[PDB]
Amino acid sequence: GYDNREIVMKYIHYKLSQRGYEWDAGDSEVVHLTLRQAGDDLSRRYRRDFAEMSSQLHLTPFTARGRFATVVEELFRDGVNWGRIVAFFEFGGVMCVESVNREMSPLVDNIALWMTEYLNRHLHTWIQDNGGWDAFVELYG
Ligand SMILES: CC1(C)CCC(CN2CCN(c3ccc(C(=O)NS(=O)(=O)c4ccc(NCC5CCOCC5)c([N+](=O)[O-])c4)c(Oc4cnc5[nH]ccc5c4)c3)CC2)=C(c2ccc(Cl)cc2)C1
Repeated sequence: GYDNREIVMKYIHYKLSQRGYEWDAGDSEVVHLTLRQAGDDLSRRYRRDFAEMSSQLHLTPFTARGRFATVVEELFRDGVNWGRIVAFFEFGGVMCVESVNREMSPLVDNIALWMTEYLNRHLHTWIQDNGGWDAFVELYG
């Protein structure tokens, strides 16, 4: 079936490579393509929000997890839908890009871990019960 670690790895590798960043640890195909196209589209529609988020993160090694948790909680405070999940992936991408910009590339591995466990444990039942990634693909692919 669907592999959350693979979904996270391919998405973060795509987003980083797209902007010229490296990630050695990253360096069913329809789900990966649909997700990255949806995330690209979201980032174009809400470019101002993304640019403001990138500017405000101010990451350090000891604060990165708290910044991640703080934004994810606000993102889903009104409930989960597919668009907020795409935003969750795009935010992870922004977290990874800013980690490298602050000379903290090792954080990319941690962020990828946090995203994977969020899918595995926090979002898993919602995704499964609302049709899984196959429904996401039929809706937006
Ligand atoms: C602290 C913060 C919380 C503050 C706020 C923000 C920014 N906010 C986050 C929430 N946000 C949302 C949330 C839900 C929806 C939505 O409509 N939901 S929906 O009805 O389920 C759905 C509807 C369409 C598609 N797809 C279209 C297809 C078109 C053809 O091409 C393929 C895709 C999908 N879908 O999943 O694909 C799902 C949405 O509107 C859209 C509009 N266009 C979209 N395109 C792709 C997804 C999508 C969603 C936008 C707006 C921006 C913060 C923030 C900052 C930086 C980063 Cl980095 C991240 C977050 C932080």
